Amino acid sequence: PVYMVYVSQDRLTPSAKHAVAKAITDAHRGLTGTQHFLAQVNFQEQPAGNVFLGGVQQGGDTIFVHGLHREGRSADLKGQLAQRIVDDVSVAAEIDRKHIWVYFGEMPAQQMVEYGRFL
Amino acid sequence: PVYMVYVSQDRLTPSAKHAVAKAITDAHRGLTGTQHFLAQVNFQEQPAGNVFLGGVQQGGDTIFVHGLHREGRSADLKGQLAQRIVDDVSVAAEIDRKHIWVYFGEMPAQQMVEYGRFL
Amino acid sequence: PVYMVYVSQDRLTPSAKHAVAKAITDAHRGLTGTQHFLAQVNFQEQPAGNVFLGGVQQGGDTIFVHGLHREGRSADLKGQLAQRIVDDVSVAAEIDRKHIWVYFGEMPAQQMVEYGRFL
Repeated sequence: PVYMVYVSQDRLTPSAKHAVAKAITDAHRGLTGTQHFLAQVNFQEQPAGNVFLGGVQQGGDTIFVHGLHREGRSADLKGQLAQRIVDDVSVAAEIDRKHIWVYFGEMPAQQMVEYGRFL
Repeated sequence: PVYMVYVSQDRLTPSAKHAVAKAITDAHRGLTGTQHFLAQVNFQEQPAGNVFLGGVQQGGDTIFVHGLHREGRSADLKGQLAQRIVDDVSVAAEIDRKHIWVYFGEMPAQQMVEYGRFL
Repeated sequence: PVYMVYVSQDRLTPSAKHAVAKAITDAHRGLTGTQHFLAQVNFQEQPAGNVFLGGVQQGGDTIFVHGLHREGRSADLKGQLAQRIVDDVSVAAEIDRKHIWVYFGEMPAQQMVEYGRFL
């Protein structure tokens, strides 16, 4: 999987980025069985003031986690993996759950390349 | 919904970002019935010269709006919501429709978390 | 199509960005038949140290290519287009295949707007 993680600049020190990528990655391997090195976490920073909720401009505390997964996971599984990302990122970032969004997009495995190799 | 809005740095003042998030958000609630606060608009700026159309490098006037929606919307509806985003962003940004791209990705609601809560 | 190409800041000079957008674009038109000007390549740069593989922090050499396509392409086709992007970007960027990830997301054409016009 590839987890696109959208945060504001300077809300996560370099040591907290690592804790959030670690939390996300572990949650994914512990609940799905996909090996460690197959989970990419790509942080996308933006300046404070680039997030809007109901047309209202936010500060720096929002995190949107967008996971791009292979298809074929029960709804039960994907829900557990979402809740666990919310909780684990919440601690690993020192941020309340309310500031944490999690979306999953699914793809056929045969159009999914990691390390230059197909799944 | 979450609308990832991809623009070049310094093409939208802070007051125009707000107008575009407002336009997008209103279009979504007026056509779908999802409440205001449930629509995130996340602007993603990049330097001028990071967009290519047919391998040809562009300036700062392109906007790509990528909406991430819950599944289960008629094709008629999604088309109206796309046209309305094109038109409303065009005015709210002072930019011609030709410079505006709009893509929607759909997801099951049960893998969709906002404010730390499932849909 | 729209190809979101995620790289680290200052790993691609401006002249290499153009070669990668050219490689991607040509691969897409040669294998699908979609005309040139319909392929957007949007580079998304981030600072070195924003990519994590298995919770381990990377330098600047990773490239994630995320294509957003219209639905309805055989699996055979999408695989050829993925391999060809891997190989062609590898040369056009001077980067080993191992550092290159490629994911495709598919959408209904009727929710897909380019140049302010529906597909």
